[PDB]
Amino acid sequence: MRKLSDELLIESYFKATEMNLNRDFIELIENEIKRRSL
Amino acid sequence: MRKLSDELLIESYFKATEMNLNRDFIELIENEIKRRS
Amino acid sequence: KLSDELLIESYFKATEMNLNRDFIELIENEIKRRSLGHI
Repeated sequence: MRKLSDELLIESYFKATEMNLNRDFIELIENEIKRRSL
Repeated sequence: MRKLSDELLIESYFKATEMNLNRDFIELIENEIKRRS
Repeated sequence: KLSDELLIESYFKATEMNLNRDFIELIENEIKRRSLGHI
């Protein structure tokens, strides 16, 4: 996930949530978004 | 649905069923999935 | 459209939920075509 473009990272966050994928997996995406922002 | 990529069909079915979309729209997706199998 | 990681998570979700077998075959077929058939 560190190698994803910002565009694909954010798109994956929305898609994961919309598809109701595993919540811990969704947390990993959130954590990558937070890492990039900090 | 015939020209949808398999990955857009996968995405569509999860989103449609999780979002409680029209059962007719879900049936269109379910029919195309079965057509492909 | 679906990242490798999203697709694999889709497989885990579909199998967990016991979704229709034709839907599981669709996901499996997309996994294989990406050379992730080793699951």
